[PDB]
Amino acid sequence: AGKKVLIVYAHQEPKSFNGSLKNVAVDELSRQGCTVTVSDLYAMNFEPRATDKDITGTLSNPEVFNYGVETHEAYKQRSLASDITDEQKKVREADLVIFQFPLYWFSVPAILKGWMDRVLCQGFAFDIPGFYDSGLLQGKLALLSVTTGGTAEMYTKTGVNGDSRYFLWPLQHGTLHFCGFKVLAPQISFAPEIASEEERKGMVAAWSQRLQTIWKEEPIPCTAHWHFGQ
Amino acid sequence: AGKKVLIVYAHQEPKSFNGSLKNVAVDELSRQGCTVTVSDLYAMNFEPRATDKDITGTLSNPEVFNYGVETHEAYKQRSLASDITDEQKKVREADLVIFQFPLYWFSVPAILKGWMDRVLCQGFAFDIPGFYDSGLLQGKLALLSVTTGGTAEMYTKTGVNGDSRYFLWPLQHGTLHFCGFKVLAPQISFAPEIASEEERKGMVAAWSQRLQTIWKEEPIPCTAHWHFGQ
Ligand SMILES: Cc1cc2nc3c(=O)[nH]c(=O)nc-3n(C[C@H](O)[C@H](O)[C@H](O)COP(=O)(O)OP(=O)(O)OC[C@H]3O[C@@H](n4cnc5c(N)ncnc54)[C@H](O)[C@@H]3O)c2cc1C
Ligand SMILES: Cc1cc2nc3c(=O)[nH]c(=O)nc-3n(C[C@H](O)[C@H](O)[C@H](O)COP(=O)(O)OP(=O)(O)OC[C@H]3O[C@@H](n4cnc5c(N)ncnc54)[C@H](O)[C@@H]3O)c2cc1C
Ligand SMILES: COc1ccc2[nH]cc(CCNC(C)=O)c2c1
Ligand SMILES: COc1ccc2[nH]cc(CCNC(C)=O)c2c1
Ligand SMILES: [Zn+2]
Ligand SMILES: [Zn+2]
Repeated sequence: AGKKVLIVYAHQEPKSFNGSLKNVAVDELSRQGCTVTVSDLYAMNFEPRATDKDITGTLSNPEVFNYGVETHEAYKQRSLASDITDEQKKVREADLVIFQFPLYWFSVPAILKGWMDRVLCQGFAFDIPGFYDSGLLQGKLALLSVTTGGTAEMYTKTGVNGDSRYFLWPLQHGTLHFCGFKVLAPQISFAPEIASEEERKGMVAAWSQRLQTIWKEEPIPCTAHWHFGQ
Repeated sequence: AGKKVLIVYAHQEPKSFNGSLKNVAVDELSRQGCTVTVSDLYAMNFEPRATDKDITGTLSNPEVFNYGVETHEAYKQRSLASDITDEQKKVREADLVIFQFPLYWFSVPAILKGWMDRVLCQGFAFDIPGFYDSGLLQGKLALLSVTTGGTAEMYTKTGVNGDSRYFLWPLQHGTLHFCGFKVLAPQISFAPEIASEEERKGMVAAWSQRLQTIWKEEPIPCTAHWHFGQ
């Protein structure tokens, strides 16, 4: 038995609604007997910028810096910065990776975009021919637990923001599926700032309730059809 | 001429293809007599993280930190960190804002995502109400000049990556249109790393050539249909 879960958390305030969702996930998964690790990006002051400091020692081409090539070579030569490799070890061992974050401009907050940019490097998360279905992190599950400022109605086909699946494409398909992750249906907690205490306590309970059978869930068919089709 | 242009540039290497696209933009707009400013994010070591350090005055709610609320109030009070206000001044004066960057996970590099998260704050870029066609940056034009690793064929409805327009949604609609920007058609320079010299020079000249008549262009209809069709 036993499963390992990594929660990559991106919120500045422990008392926030995101903080409560993160804490409920830790509590429930821990109660189930799961091995749980949390990467609290803001508390770690995680570096988001992709720079040459991500490679220790000497570059393979110090004349013209190419981040993708340098990190690919550094990964193979075990020469990546320790913050990056500390994260890859957590991801390598994880059976499920949960990303907990507030939607920032239809996407992840920059600190979490930086985690994706620097941690999921070529050789570790993908390569030729390991991508999408054959991505290097195949066999692992991933799930986006997002909170929004806009209401559910706003995120409908005819709402101003359009369908939620529209902004999910770059994250779910372009990133998670690309690295070989089987993607579980997103958990979207719509406009918690607006909601009442009851509705709030209700979205948290739904999440805690869903986590009870998380290992029984089937991955979504990560296709353009799923995100855009009828 | 008679126009102000801000180029927000996100690439670590001056000698890169992105660097050349940024340089030809400066050269061509400068030749036209336009006023040009470049925010070279990596050279500026631009801070991507949205933290409480972005507000220098008394917080409105020091018990529970809410970045959106605190930055909205700090904007009105003029207590935002100076790096944010320096960027807001550049955007305020610009008639056209060009974003020059390599696609990272179907989106902008984290350093540029941080610029969007921190610079486009409530009160400055939008207000509630006061977004989309009523956004605060209405009247201004925006354009994404993106480079990719994947080829144009990969970026089609039947390609592995799906149509390129799918990944532009969060950026063009969720961010730029949301703030009131008119969005000009994206400049996408496909897979310059695997292209031949003839092809690269060609992509650079195509961009330079396009800039010659940029002021005569009409914005795209930034809608779900334009992005997803059907
Ligand atoms: C830079 C930036 C860009 C943004 N862009 C977007 C965007 O693209 N689209 C969009 O829709 N939104 C956007 N937003 C809004 C953002 O997504 C929401 O503000 C965020 O998701 C709200 O989540 P939170 O955890 O911060 O809420 P909080 O304010 O922390 O919490 C909401 C309420 O829940 C209470 N609460 C906390 N825990 C519990 C609990 N266990 N039970 C009951 N109540 C609890 C809190 O105390 C509070 O009153 C953006 C915000 C910023 C700052
Ligand atoms: C973290 C990360 C995530 C990524 N995710 C994605 C993704 O989601 N999807 C995707 O498609 N790609 C992705 N990529 C790939 C990335 O988008 C490309 O590597 C990038 O767009 C290439 O641009 P460049 O400026 O770095 O090219 P360069 O490495 O500079 O290559 C272009 C070539 O052109 C030459 N050149 C420069 N200027 C000129 C000139 N004036 N005339 C002629 N030739 C010139 C250069 O010397 C070089 O050999 C990712 C890369 C990283 C590092
Ligand atoms: C090096 O870093 C990355 C990271 C994530 C990525 N997604 C897609 C690409 C490029 C794909 N290129 C080709 C020619 O197949 C990519 C590169
Ligand atoms: C969709 O774009 C954004 C961008 C920055 C934002 N800050 C706060 C909010 C939530 C307020 N209501 C809306 C319009 O969702 C927000 C939304
Ligand atoms: Zn997919
Ligand atoms: Zn739009």
